[PDB]
Amino acid sequence: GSIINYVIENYKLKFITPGVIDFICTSLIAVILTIKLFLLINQFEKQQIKKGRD
Amino acid sequence: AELFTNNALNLVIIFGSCAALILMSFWFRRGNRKRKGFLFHAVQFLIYTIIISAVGSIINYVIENYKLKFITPGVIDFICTSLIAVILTIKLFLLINQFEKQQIKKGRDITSARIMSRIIKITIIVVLVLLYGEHFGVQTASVIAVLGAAGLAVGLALQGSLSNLAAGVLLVMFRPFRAGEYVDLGGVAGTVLSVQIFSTTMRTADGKIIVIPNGKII
Amino acid sequence: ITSARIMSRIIKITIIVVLVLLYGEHFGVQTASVIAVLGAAGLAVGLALQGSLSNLAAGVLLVMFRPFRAGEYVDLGGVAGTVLSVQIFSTTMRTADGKIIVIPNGKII
Ligand SMILES: CCCCCCCCCCCC
Ligand SMILES: CCCCCCCCCCCC
Ligand SMILES: CCCCCCCCCCCC
Ligand SMILES: CCCCCCCCCCCC
Ligand SMILES: CCCCCCCCCCCC
Ligand SMILES: CCCCCCCCCCCC
Repeated sequence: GSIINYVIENYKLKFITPGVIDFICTSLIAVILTIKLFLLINQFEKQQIKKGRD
Repeated sequence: AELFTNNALNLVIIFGSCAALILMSFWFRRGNRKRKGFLFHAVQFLIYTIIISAVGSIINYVIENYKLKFITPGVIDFICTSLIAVILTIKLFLLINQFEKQQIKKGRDITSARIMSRIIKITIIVVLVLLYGEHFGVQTASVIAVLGAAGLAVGLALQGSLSNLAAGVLLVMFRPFRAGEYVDLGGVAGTVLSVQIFSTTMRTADGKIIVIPNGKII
Repeated sequence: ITSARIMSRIIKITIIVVLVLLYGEHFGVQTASVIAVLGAAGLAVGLALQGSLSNLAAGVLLVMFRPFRAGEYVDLGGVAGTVLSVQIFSTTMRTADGKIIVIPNGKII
């Protein structure tokens, strides 16, 4: 993502602004954090139900 | 001339943002396959704000371009963020009012639901000033200290209810007793009818209902 | 008149205190020692108002969750009687003897 950021530092011709890319790059990874982190909690709940908990 | 070379990306989202609203807006008109809730409303507000940011700031850049117009950059930025804040209040008040209507329908008393709505209105307004304390009006060190003192006072007042909530969570997780089990919770004995968030209801052998806060039980 | 006069004075004092907060820097001066002393005063006031805030929260809870309603015989910790009304800070019950008892909501909760 920052490789493309540097690619842009290079070809400034593209109207693409550095700020948006940095905002998107870190924003995208955050989303994966939620989706990835929610799965484990849901998986943990499934095991808890299996163990015998109400 | 030499300014459209930077607006191209901005116009891309503007057109996409404008089309995004139509797709989601017409979906609500055409029934509701997914749960309505407040998630869709937040997206609507979240998509609407981008248009203001995209095109409000699009016009901001338009001005960075034609400085001829006496229009000053500061006012536009103040108006752009100020306008979106107003939509936040109008949009956010509707859901709370809608929630109150459902509560009345469910069976809750008018005063029971009316009091609940007022509590949300006061808390929502307090949060709104926090998010726009600097932009709107002013926020000084004395103001911050007084607001922190008020928050501390509120937190100290709500100590009992939070303690009861924590005790109820613990009683739900660890089960020293269950609904239908004779128990003696500190001088009171009776069949347990139900464990709730703040208190549990037991029916003594005599036949009377007793409600005990969860914190005292724990 | 004294009931309303006292209420007006309380608003005057609080409104003035807020006015200096909003113009402490522009008008006069606002130093770090001044900020610390004002924060200490606010903390003292908040600690003093702990009981009233607790009663308010308890009353809100009693209004939301209804362990009892106006006209229901109850026993709120050693006192029993028909419940006449639940208010913000306290509720009024009338014992079977015929006397009125007022109990703070926090103690009830
Ligand atoms: C440079 C920013 C200074 C902010 C000062 C905040 C002071 C908060 C005092 C809180 C007292 C309870
Ligand atoms: C009706 C009362 C609503 C709650 C008001 C709380 C005020 C706290 C002031 C603390 C000052 C340090
Ligand atoms: C000073 C404000 C403190 C507010 C604390 C709120 C805690 C809410 C816990 C969840 C309740 C269901
Ligand atoms: C309002 C606070 C709710 C959470 C209370 C603490 C629960 C901790 C459980 C720990 C189990 C190992
Ligand atoms: C640069 C701003 C410094 C502000 C310092 C505030 C100190 C507050 C102390 C509060 C003690 C209770
Ligand atoms: C002065 C404080 C008023 C609010 C008291 C807390 C009410 C929490 C209700 C939570 C219901 C789930």
